[PDB]
Amino acid sequence: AETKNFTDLVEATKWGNSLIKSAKYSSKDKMAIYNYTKNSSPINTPLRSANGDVNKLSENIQEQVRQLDSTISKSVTPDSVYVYRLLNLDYLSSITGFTREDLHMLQQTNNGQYNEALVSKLNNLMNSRIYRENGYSSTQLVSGAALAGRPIELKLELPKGTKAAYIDSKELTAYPGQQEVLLPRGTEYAVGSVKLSDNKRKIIITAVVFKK
Ligand SMILES: NC(=O)c1ccc[n+]([C@@H]2O[C@H](COP(=O)([O-])OP(=O)(O)OC[C@H]3O[C@@H](n4cnc5c(N)ncnc54)[C@H](O)[C@@H]3O)[C@@H](O)[C@H]2O)c1
Repeated sequence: AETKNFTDLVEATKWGNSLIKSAKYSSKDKMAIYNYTKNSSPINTPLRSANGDVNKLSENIQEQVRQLDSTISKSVTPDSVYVYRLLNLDYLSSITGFTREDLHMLQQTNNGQYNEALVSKLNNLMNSRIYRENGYSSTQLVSGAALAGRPIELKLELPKGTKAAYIDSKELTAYPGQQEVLLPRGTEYAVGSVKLSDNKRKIIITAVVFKK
């Protein structure tokens, strides 16, 4: 079978539920997922501040991280699939070579459309490079199901069998309807390209995730 790319919410929900069923979540699993979706800053900020080094975190946070790591690893993708991580322009401050001025100019769109030259520069700066998200990665099975107004769309191809938690169920998330797929902390992805969306109103960063 070929890679999945969902545009229909019903099909996505059906596919996601299969992961939820295979997960066999306990009350402890449900609590970890829910609390993260509702208040994740206490966990991901310190993780980002010390790379993926859980050993530099306070005891309460290390326990919650080990717990959530364990919950997410309880299910894997049954098919190769694309998930979308919508991001703001601040994300680009982490890219080497893109100057403070490039961003300044980048925010100056032409009726919403982004500068093609600066996007090409991003492509040049990011292509074939492996990036790593130190916090957990909150994504959506269907692009636009959440925060659809954001500038950047990180299109991530997930290999079949990689750890991932589909959590769009009323008991798992404080924000139902975002078709959220939560990826392991430390997710690594090799950027294939950086281009303007079809309508040039978003910057699409396409990458392939390394099976986790
Ligand atoms: N972002 C999504 O696509 C998405 C999909 C699922 C659900 N929702 C919900 O949104 C809430 C928060 O999600 P979020 O995506 O804003 O969280 P986040 O942790 O990604 O927020 C960090 C913010 O800083 C920027 N950023 C992200 N990673 C960065 C990095 N490595 N370096 C520098 N800047 C970086 C982004 O522009 C982002 O707005 C959660 O409750 C989640 O369940 C979001």
